[PDB]
Amino acid sequence: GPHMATGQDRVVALVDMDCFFVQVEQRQNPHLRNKPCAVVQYKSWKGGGIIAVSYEARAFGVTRSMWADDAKKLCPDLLLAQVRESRGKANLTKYREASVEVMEIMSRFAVIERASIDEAYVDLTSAVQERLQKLQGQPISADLLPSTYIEGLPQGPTVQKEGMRKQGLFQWLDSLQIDNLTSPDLQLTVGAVIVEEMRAAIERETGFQCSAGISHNKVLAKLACGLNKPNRQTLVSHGSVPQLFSQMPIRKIRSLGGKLGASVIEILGIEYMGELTQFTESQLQSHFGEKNGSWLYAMCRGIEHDPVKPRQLPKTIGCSKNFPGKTALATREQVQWWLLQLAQELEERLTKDRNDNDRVATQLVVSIRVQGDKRLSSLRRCCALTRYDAHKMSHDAFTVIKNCNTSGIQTEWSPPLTMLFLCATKFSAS
DNA sequence: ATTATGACGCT
DNA sequence: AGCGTCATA
Ligand SMILES: [Ca+2]
Ligand SMILES: [Mn+2]
Ligand SMILES: [Mn+2]
Repeated sequence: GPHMATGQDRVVALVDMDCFFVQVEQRQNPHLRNKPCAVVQYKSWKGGGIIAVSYEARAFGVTRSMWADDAKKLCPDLLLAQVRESRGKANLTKYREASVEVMEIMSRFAVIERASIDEAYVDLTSAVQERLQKLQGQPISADLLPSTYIEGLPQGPTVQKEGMRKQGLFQWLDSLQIDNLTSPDLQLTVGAVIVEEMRAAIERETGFQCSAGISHNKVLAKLACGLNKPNRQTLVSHGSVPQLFSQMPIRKIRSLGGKLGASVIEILGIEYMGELTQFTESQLQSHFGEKNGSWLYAMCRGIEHDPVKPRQLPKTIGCSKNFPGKTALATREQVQWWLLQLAQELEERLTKDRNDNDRVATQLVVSIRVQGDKRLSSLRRCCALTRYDAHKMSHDAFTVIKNCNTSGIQTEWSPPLTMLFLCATKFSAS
């Protein structure tokens, strides 16, 4: 009891842009606003592949990974925006630059960890402490939380969605002990006040809407964020975890969506996160290893210690292209032309990176896939990256992979290449 | 014939 | 180092 940690020491938020590439395109083209619409890459093959979908289009059943031609069968009036093509490939620069807009605003409030192109974690523990001393034991008004859900409320002894949200928020605020500067629930609440402010700033200054989760760690904050999308934020308290987890499929928790989560389910014969509490730490470590076992033991109790890392910039800069089915690269000059295309985009992004961020990459990673291999990558080789020159990088890439060519004819490439990948890594200050 | 990424774990 | 896992638009 007295010595049992509860993982309530931090306030952590996760901010995730709603339908992000779609919002980037809707800001640019007002005709797409408030419409079923999606973002697609390429066209020729089945109308192109969908990579983002507006909430209006989701109502028709449109999803990511859908071919646009198939999406049009569900939603005939679906509007589409295409990813830019440069040097024969999709080019995601517009969305990377829009990401920077948002990340720079968030950084004004706190240290952030860039977790994807459209989301970052925030450690708000310090900011909350400051805001609490500004508040002077003064109660938090519902007006300060106009888009916040309190997960698990209302409960106990109106049929509209916004009405339910306010009911829950009222119950929460009615219970709050604002006289205690160290109450975790109060700290989360002030955290939510700050995230309302952050989200207002993002929308004001970019036009983009986002959702957010506020909790005591990254996993709960990420989970919370998704609970009420779009354009809303959700507070998941330590106390809300047993009920939340009692019906929460294991695969919904970050890092458990794949093989490990499948094994937790199969080996233990359970379905929900909460069911993990019935195993000892040693039992979990026996099945899933020392690190995963300890992580699972604490996580199913709502506790996790992974820090919000102070990193706003990506650690690698990469440029990849698939060559599916019949477009697979079967000649040396094909291979060399596409290495150059990739290397030219890589040089452009690397040079911009060096100017913006005062750093230089020092290692070039080259990866290919061969036709037939089920694995995404077949072969990965590194070499020195000593100069930002596309022709040098592409010549070097060819050198490190050219021995993969089984063909007795050096003119021909076999087995044909179905993927090329160039990645700059190992940055040093400059 | 989802594709284009990007972080981190294992040995 | 090279490979695998898991994640996001
Ligand atoms: Ca998003
Ligand atoms: Mn996201
Ligand atoms: Mn998504």
